Amino acid sequence: NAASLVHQPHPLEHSWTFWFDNPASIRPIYTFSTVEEFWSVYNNIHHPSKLAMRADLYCFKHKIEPKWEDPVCANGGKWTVNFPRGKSDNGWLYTLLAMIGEQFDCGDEICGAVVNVRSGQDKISIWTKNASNEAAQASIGKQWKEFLDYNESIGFIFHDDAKKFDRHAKNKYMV
Ligand SMILES: C[n+]1cn([C@@H]2O[C@H](COP(=O)(O)OP(=O)(O)O)[C@@H](O)[C@H]2O)c2nc(N)[nH]c(=O)c21
Repeated sequence: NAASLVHQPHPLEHSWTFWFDNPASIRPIYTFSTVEEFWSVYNNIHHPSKLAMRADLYCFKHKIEPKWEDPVCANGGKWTVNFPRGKSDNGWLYTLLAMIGEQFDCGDEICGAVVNVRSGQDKISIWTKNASNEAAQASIGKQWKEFLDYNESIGFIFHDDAKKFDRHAKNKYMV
């Protein structure tokens, strides 16, 4: 019948899974495939301003696990921005909307995004694949900056560098 005709969900290009890691133990929590489902889920998850300290919240394409060791992420890396503790909610949102909406030019390279809640600063990173494709990675980083109205340099860290050099990994590109 008509019920599902006049209130038809609007499907996204990809399915996305939110994962959480709480203050190899990163649980998935909600998978969505439609706009409706996104908002439903985003409106029942805490925004970064009300997350607990040291929490990580991930939003990755379905079947990409948010781990350096995932074979889609393995040769990839991450653009990172910083915001003050408690002032990262809009950035997170604008980031989610940019990804699920397929707004990035080089959106093929996009794996997902993560907000890291820390005392002092919040960080949001976008994870991509093909770290060695500078042209692509620079496109994404610039464009993210433009989406966010961010006015500072951002950097990109190969997952291979992160794995090897924990604290000490340097940015390979900057935009
Ligand atoms: C994001 N991530 C972090 N780790 C490891 O877990 C640690 C968690 O560090 P953090 O909690 O990201 O920041 P903070 O400790 O400065 O507050 C990192 O230093 C990495 O050693 C990770 N280990 C794996 N295998 N995969 C991941 O995606 C990953």
